[PDB]
This record gives sequence, C-alpha cells and structure tokens, in this order.
Amino acid sequence: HHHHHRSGGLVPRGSHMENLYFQGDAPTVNDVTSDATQVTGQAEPNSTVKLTFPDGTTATGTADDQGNYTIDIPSNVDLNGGEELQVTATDKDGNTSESTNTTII
Repeated sequence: HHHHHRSGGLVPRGSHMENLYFQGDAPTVNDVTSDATQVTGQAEPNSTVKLTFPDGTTATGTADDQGNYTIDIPSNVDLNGGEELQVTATDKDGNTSESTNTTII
C-alpha cells in the first residue's frame, strides 16, 4: 500500500558563556597626608577594599553602603615622605579594581 516515515530526536550539547572580570576604574583616594590618622576616599560600594600601606602593613576593610571607604591608619605604620599608598577595592564576586598606588607623602 505505502511506506512508513518516522522522525528523529537527539540530545542538546552542553556549552558555557565567558566574560571579562572587572571593567570600570580604580578606587579614588583622598589626600591622607601623614598626620591624617585615617585613610578615606571613594571605592566600589560594599566591596572589600584592602588598604595596602607601601610599608607592607595591609589593613583589610570594606567600603560603605555609599561608594566610599574609611579605614583608619593602625599604630605601627607611618605615612612618611616617600610612601606610595596602594588601595584595592574588591567586588563581592572577587573582581578587584586597579591598584591606586599614589605618593600622598
């Protein structure tokens, strides 16, 4: 009478997406000139902003709900003339902004 026609089913293959980590700019420092007992500035909101003194003392902190940070200078390190203060804000996923290493002193 006639022939038979059947259809064909197959499984979809697994894939993945890709992305660049941090895309923006480096966290702004305020002029923390030696006698200034606190390092302040603007950074990524609620991001773990690691304060890296060029002495090597790293005072780990986190920026506020607002896009700023306040991390007081610990009584051991001094910002003497020649210190290039490095600040590094790190997003909650782990996307660190550029290291603002700047001689305020």
